[PDB]
Amino acid sequence: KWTYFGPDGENSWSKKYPSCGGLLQSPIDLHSDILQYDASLTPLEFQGYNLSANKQFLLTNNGHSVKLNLPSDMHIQGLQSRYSATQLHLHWGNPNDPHGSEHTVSGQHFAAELHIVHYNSDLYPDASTASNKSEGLAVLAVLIEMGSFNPSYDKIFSHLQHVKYKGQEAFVPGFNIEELLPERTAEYYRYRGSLTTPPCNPTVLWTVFRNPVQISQEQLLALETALYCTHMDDPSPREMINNFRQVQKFDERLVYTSFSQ
Amino acid sequence: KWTYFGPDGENSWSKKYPSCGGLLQSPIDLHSDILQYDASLTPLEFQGYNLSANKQFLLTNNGHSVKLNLPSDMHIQGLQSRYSATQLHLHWGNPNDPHGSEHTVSGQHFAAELHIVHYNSDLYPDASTASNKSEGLAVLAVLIEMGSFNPSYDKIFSHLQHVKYKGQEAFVPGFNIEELLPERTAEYYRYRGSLTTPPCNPTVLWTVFRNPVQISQEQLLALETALYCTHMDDPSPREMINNFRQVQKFDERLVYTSFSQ
Ligand SMILES: NS(=O)(=O)c1ccc(C(=O)Cn2cnc3ccccc32)cc1
Ligand SMILES: NS(=O)(=O)c1ccc(C(=O)Cn2cnc3ccccc32)cc1
Ligand SMILES: [Zn+2]
Ligand SMILES: [Zn+2]
Repeated sequence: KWTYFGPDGENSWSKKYPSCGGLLQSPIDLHSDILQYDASLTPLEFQGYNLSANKQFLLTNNGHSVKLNLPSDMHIQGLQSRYSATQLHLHWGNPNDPHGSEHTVSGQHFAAELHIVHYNSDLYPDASTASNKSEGLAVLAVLIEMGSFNPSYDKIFSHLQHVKYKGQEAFVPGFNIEELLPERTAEYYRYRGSLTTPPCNPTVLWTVFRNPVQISQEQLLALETALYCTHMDDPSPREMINNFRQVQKFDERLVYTSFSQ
Repeated sequence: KWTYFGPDGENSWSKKYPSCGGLLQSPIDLHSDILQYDASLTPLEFQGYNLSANKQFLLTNNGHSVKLNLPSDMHIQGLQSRYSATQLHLHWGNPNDPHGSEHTVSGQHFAAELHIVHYNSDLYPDASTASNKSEGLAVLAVLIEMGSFNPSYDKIFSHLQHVKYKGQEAFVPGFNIEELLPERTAEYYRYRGSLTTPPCNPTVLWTVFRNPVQISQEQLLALETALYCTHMDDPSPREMINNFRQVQKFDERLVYTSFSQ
């Protein structure tokens, strides 16, 4: 199975997952040469993000990240079709090199990155089916840097120790997922790309918000150190660290921005 | 038929060249978190680099770069064996994005990069034989930034229109190779890595000089527009552009520096 280190690492994903060596691959470096303002890029509206605190949502360690399952009444409004949420998850580095975003800005990594995965539910019945299809997926990406303690991110991080090993799960009480979004969500980068993990399907409409959020050093350390890739009884455990893909070449293409200034 | 673009591009090299998916890969991003000063990195000595102008050296387009063969009486001293020169070559971007170095520094590409490849002549008959043996190869890397015209690099670039196509060869009068190196060669980064092209053998001691050299926009444009990956009679020509690999995960390596600040 695929990993981010050793012989089954990212340069080897295209053996089993051929789209990982195809076109339109993400993530990419967002730098000024390739940015172009597009006034078509109006604000998205986040509907159904205030999750019932009387519902619970499943947190899982799937051996590659920590993921929270989201309900399909949560969706983005503002794109041509409605895209309904399926799950959120994160990517990060390690305590010796705590710069594990997937997208970079002017060559720089942020500390970590959150992805909120959605699929086109006007065209397709579930995310699985949409994933290899035209217009199938939309991912929101939030860049994370170190700064202030973030109570909202702690609504997820306080459950990490319950999902330390692969296959483990936890229930998280509903909270307002919009609290994980940064300031001025009107300001974003937009490009068509791919899933950043196998099968790397080139079917994602990316929205990367312009502004990062902050989490404290202790929150970033917990994310980096709480999880393993491996099942609890694996005699050779592997820490879940450095779970981000290297940036891909992105030639003769633009990233569109909703901001000029 | 590996390339830098499309189905046979770098995310697919591991399908035919297993070491490209193995550990210890180059190039890498040189950034503070993984740098450590090592006072035992004393200056290299360049001997036999001043090639006679009355002698001539073979320049060849190998389908992937342009290479100049170097004589075995050219060596680097300072390492724990003598390493003898075998060839130099370059990596670059394209006319609309002159940012094609292999190594990056704090996330930023340079315009291009020169590699001067050596093998341990104390231990091996030639560079082919040295290439699977632990530290059988030492490559020096010079970062190239867009700047002033460089008459020494022009001793190579003035021959480019004679090696436009794969397999073509030209003779370059000898000059002093040390003129291709930057200021303050005593300041360098050193690390254990690999060849940056197939077969990606993890058998290179890398020395990247701290300081770049400059060549002009016009010399970059000539390098970026003169050469083809394909033979003169190929009916699907491919321009030799963007012939650099993306940077690689560190795999727990540090990069040692001969300079402390
Ligand atoms: N990091 S990212 O936001 O780009 C991303 C989001 C979702 C996934 C998957 O769902 C992967 N996945 C897991 N099971 C799948 C079945 C079909 C297709 C994809 C499948 C992979 C990466
Ligand atoms: N860009 S770099 O300086 O890292 C580099 C330098 C040398 C080579 C080769 O010689 C490739 N090559 C070509 N034929 C070979 C036979 C054995 C081993 C390697 C062989 C590839 C990359
Ligand atoms: Zn993701
Ligand atoms: Zn090279």
